[PDB]
Amino acid sequence: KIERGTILTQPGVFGVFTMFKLRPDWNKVPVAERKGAAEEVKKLIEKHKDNVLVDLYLTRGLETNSDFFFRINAYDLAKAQTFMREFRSTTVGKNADVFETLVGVTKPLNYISKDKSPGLNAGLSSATYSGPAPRYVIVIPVKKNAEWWNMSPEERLKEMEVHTTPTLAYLVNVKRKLYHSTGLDDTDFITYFETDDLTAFNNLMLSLAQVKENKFHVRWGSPTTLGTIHSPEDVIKALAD
Amino acid sequence: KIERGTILTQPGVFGVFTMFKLRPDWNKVPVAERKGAAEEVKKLIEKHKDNVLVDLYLTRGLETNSDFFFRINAYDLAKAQTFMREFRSTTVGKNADVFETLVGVTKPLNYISKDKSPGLNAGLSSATYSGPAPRYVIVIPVKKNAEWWNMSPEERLKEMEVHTTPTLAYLVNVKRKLYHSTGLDDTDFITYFETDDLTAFNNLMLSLAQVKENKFHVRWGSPTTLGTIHSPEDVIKALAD
Amino acid sequence: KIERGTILTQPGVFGVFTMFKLRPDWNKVPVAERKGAAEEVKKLIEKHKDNVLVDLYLTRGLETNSDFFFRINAYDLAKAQTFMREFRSTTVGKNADVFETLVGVTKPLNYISKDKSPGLNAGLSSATYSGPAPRYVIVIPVKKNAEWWNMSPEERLKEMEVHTTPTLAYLVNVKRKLYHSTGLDDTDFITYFETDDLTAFNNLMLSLAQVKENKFHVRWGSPTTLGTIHSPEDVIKALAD
Amino acid sequence: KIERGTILTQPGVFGVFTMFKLRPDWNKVPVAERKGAAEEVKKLIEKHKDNVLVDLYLTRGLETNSDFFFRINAYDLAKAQTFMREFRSTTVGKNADVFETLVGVTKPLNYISKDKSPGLNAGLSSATYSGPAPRYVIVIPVKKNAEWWNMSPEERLKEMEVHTTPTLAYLVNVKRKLYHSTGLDDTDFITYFETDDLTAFNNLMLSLAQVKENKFHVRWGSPTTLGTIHSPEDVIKALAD
Amino acid sequence: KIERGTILTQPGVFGVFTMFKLRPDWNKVPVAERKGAAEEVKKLIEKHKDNVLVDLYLTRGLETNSDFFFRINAYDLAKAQTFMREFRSTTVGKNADVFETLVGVTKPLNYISKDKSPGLNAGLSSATYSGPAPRYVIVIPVKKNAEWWNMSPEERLKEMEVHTTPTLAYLVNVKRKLYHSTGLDDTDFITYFETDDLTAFNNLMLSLAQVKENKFHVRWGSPTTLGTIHSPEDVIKALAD
Ligand code: HEM
Ligand code: HEM
Ligand code: HEM
Ligand code: HEM
Ligand code: HEM
Ligand SMILES: O=N[O-]
Ligand SMILES: O=N[O-]
Ligand SMILES: O=N[O-]
Ligand SMILES: O=N[O-]
Ligand SMILES: O=N[O-]
Ligand SMILES: [Ca+2]
Ligand SMILES: [Ca+2]
Ligand SMILES: [Ca+2]
Ligand SMILES: [Ca+2]
Ligand SMILES: [Ca+2]
Repeated sequence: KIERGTILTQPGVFGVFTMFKLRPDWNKVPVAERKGAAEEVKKLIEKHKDNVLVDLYLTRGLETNSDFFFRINAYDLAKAQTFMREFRSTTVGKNADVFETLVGVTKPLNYISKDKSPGLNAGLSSATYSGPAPRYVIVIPVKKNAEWWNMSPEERLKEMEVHTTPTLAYLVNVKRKLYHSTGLDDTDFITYFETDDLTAFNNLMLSLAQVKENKFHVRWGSPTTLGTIHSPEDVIKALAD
Repeated sequence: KIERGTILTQPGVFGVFTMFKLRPDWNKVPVAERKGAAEEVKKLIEKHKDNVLVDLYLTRGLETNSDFFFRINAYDLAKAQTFMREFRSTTVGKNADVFETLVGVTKPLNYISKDKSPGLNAGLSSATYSGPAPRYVIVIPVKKNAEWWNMSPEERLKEMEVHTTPTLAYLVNVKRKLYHSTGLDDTDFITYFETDDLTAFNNLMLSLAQVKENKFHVRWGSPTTLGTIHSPEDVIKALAD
Repeated sequence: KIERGTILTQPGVFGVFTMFKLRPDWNKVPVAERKGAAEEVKKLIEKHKDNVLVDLYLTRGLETNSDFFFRINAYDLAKAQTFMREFRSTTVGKNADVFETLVGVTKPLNYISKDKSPGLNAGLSSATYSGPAPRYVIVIPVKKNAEWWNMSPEERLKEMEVHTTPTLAYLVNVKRKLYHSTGLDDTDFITYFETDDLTAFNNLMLSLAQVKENKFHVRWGSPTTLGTIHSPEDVIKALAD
Repeated sequence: KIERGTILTQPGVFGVFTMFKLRPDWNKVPVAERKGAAEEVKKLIEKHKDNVLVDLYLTRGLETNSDFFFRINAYDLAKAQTFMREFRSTTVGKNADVFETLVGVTKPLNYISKDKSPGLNAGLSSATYSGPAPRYVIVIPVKKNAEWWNMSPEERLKEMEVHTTPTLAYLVNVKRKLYHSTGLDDTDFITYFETDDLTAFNNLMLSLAQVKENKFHVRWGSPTTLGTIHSPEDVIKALAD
Repeated sequence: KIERGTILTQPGVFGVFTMFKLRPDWNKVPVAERKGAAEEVKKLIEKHKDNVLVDLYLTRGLETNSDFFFRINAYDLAKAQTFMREFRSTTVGKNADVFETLVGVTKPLNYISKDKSPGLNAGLSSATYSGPAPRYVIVIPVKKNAEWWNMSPEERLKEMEVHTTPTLAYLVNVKRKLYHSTGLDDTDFITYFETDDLTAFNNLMLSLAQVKENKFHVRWGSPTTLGTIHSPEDVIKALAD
């Protein structure tokens, strides 16, 4: 068992994000096989119901380098691998190349904890999304330089309390998840957002752009991937025609 | 309901720039199929009359990584997506690859407003383009560094008052629009120009290269895209033979 | 009416260089349709007698990302577009991809002009190429940084006077034309050289690598394109077997 | 003769890491020939029993730019070349492109030797991996700037003494191997790791991110390759379906 | 008349290195035509006995972006071009893509001459390559920043005296050639080496990395190409099976 509620909430969980882009020779796959494609993916996800949690998102028309992308959660990285491997054997899998992959792992809080920063940590854990279900997904890999990592845990804590201050407000607006990747893939972190209000999301990024921590970023995007939230079959249903 | 003159004037409007490149195997779609590509597009635009505003520019012969590009404006990014997704299902859509996409959103004035900078804002608002209808479009994404963003509002406004001083004069020549992207795509801004005088346009950028604000650009083109303005069908008619 | 001696001499003249690479399936065009491809380019050039000036250079064998490139000069960028657009409809045109395009425009002298720098300006106009018909062309795109442009025109003039002092002597040896690109493409300038002496030309760059101006280059080649000068019909003829 | 236990333990051994990516026309190799592909690699590996040591890793589903990768060890680079060259003629070989290659060579200890740092060396040599056979491999190419190389051996020793201090403890968890590359390929080192505990691997990197040495990396990944450990024929069997 | 001993030794000699990578559809050229492709290259090289000097190296299995590469020496770049151009029409030629090209020219000594640095000129010119016919080739493009070029000749001399010192001991071990490129291509230098001791070569490069001059490299590799020495026909025979 892998309950969506729990797995998204616990440490030690692997995320594997994989951006795929359909090849042109998918248009020539017979309108028939293509329309059977969504069901095949749906079935695959059920098969791996107990090994990994699957999310699928539609970026076609909004992104140069992906038509759609998966988020995979697993307690076992090898299991994430197995699912993705089987996905690429599927009809759609066979007609799309991979354009990006980010591997990450969930960890406990490093800075804004009950021990280290009790005040902000309360604001954090007792904050709650309000309003329309989010339609938009944003995924943003982040890497910081040696200079940041060479700061004292005390100095980086103060920087991260600065990060947390103007941003708590946006938790009514925007959902967030943080994955950790240093040494696992070419990025320090993989950040995941769901929102309905992009203008708000824009203001949120500017907020964080304007603080000292931004000064240490060497990757903060590239790609910034913003696509649209749907059920797995519905994403494949949209790629069909 | 979407009137051209309204949506290009209002805040909260999503811009979706998408630069397309036709594959070779388009010169092998028969002349006849190719020539009816233009009506297909024309009919897609009328179909989305009320969802999006569509602009289409010829870049073939002027740009390495596009033959053409769209500008879509929308009150709903999701509707920009759908239109784009449906354009890529079009005869022309099926024989072209995407090579760049820029997402952005219109905002109110940040710096040169009636409150913050009355003198220049007057100058800006009360100035109107003169002479021959623009033949050329230019689209330039811009990203400023963490250092720019960590300067105070007062420091940043001074720098934008500098940007605006030498440029106001060029509004008799050049038309402009400013989209905002931080956190939504890999760029801070997407700028849009229409002019008939490219020599002017050159003198305009040099005016800007020459000031302090240019010191914080980490992206200021790449790609700088200059193409030629036509009606949507006229762009596809041109791409056909 | 467009006369080579006049258009290459006047300000406000648009330059469009475009580097093409032949696709593997060009060897599969029956040889002779290939050889008669040259007549087709010849006819296109005469057809546009009145619209653009055309040059064609062979780079196959000397460059990674081109077999050949055009130089177009026009009074109307639009007409250069049409020309190129019509070349890509050509038989050769249908078997080559574009790998680079540089757009620029001719301007009056900025620094080394009769008023500003009387002595060098005289040396410049009254200097005259000797020795053999140049065999080689070099095209170098150049971009300078915000720091250069943020120097006052006095400081930059001094620097351009420094550029011009060791270089006048190379005018017997080497032929130059300077196009201007800021805001029109992803470079500050396009530089164009014809020489027969490649050792001399290397000595020329090093002279210029060793002055303060070089400190401000963020692009100075990339690609440095050195190819071989011929008539248009001869370059296609060469590309044929 | 080449024995695993020895060649992995000695200086002067050439490492050749090659990352391959299967092309889409491999799913069109007949299920028959594809299933026969594994035994063919298995026999190729036996045929070179006495020439090179072969490792083969599975990255499909965890990596954009590879599906599988080899680690060859040889006393003779030529021989590692011949094996690879012969692998590429294999059924799988003829269906994959190379996306990365790293050539390195083993050397005696430069810093934490018995002579120079006896304290840490005792800890490094008498430390022993515990618990589960490693399911994951990580390969990281690392290159340090001119600044690092221009520090004195005393200063660089101090910094490697700093590298070793937090890391020795991960030797119960993580297996390491260091190859050297300056002058031979585009990196200063190739590091190789095997571990079962990716969370522990992440913390190990963060340990090292946080010390002064990290300040001199110009390459530390790019790519970071993390795949999954199996027998040569199993990797291929997994690529087949 | 071109003798290998003279042309490799004289100033004013053009070097053209060209890295090819074989396209997958070469494996589908009839085995027969592939075996015949070697004699073809051999006859073409005879054909240009007197136009160029040709060397050809095997990189398949050791390099991502080449299977083979040519070194052409000519007294006339245009003849190098014809040669390469005729090679690309050859059977193998028609099945490979160009992945790198470097054009360079041989010059007299700039620093460690008899006039300017007598002592070291002696060292250099007196010790001679001993040791086994070299199995390995290395080719490294090198480009130095504007800071370097702006140092006085006296300062750069002092730097190159420090380069030369540690290298003197590898005179028995490693063969070198230096071409100059500034202004002719996108590098300052192309360096060429033949050796049988890769460990030694690694130690030589580390010695050079550790001197001040390494501080001014902006390109010193990328690619670093290391491959294997054979007769041209043997190289193409190597690519056949
Ligand atoms: C607006 C709502 C947000 C809140 C309440 C928030 C809160 C936090 C907190 C409390 C931490 C520290 C957690 C820990 O170390 O255990 C953190 C870390 C982080 N956040 Fe956010 N954040 C928000 C939005 C964002 C955005 C828009 C980004 C940009 C992608 C972002 C990027 C990051 C990154 C990269 C880290 C890890 C920094 C490090 O490695 O030390 N967050 N965030
Ligand atoms: C001559 C015509 C131009 C005029 C009158 C003009 C005016 C302005 C004004 C008044 C602003 C401030 C808007 C605000 O904060 O609300 C602005 C912002 C901006 N402009 Fe222009 N501009 C012109 C040409 C250009 C050009 C050629 C570029 C180059 C792409 C450019 C790029 C930008 C960017 C990137 C911003 C936003 C800066 C920021 O985020 O703080 N503008 N412009
Ligand atoms: C040896 C023959 C050369 C001569 C006589 C020469 C002369 C000049 C002169 C007089 C100017 C100023 C023109 C003006 O501002 O209106 C100029 C500008 C320039 N030259 Fe050359 N030059 C020569 C070679 C080169 C070479 C080898 C390069 C390298 C690409 C080069 C690159 C440039 C660039 C980029 C500019 C414009 C600088 C700016 O934008 O302010 N020139 N040259
Ligand atoms: C936790 C287990 C590790 C231990 C016990 C360890 C230990 C060492 C030691 C003792 C040396 C000096 C060897 C010598 O000079 O002869 C060394 C060098 C090196 N290590 Fe590690 N290391 C570990 C993990 C890592 C990791 C995670 C990396 C990151 C890729 C790494 C990268 C390197 C590199 C690039 C060098 C060469 C430094 C140089 O060129 O001077 N090591 N390591
Ligand atoms: C190991 C045997 C080597 C010897 C005996 C040697 C010797 C020299 C000498 C004497 C010069 C000055 C030539 C002149 O100014 O005319 C020179 C220049 C140069 N060497 Fe080597 N070198 C060796 C190895 C290397 C290596 C491994 C590299 C790196 C690939 C290298 C790269 C260069 C470069 C880029 C220059 C040009 C310096 C400049 O442009 O000012 N050399 N070398
Ligand atoms: O720190 N929000 O991923
Ligand atoms: O600031 N003109 O987009
Ligand atoms: O300044 N010669 O382009
Ligand atoms: O020092 N571990 O490669
Ligand atoms: O400095 N030897 O190319
Ligand atoms: Ca990776
Ligand atoms: Ca994006
Ligand atoms: Ca452009
Ligand atoms: Ca290499
Ligand atoms: Ca070149």
